[PDB]
Amino acid sequence: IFGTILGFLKGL
Repeated sequence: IFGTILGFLKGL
């Protein structure tokens, strides 16, 4: 993933 922090917002 390109940015776990950002992805977390949406989920996975």
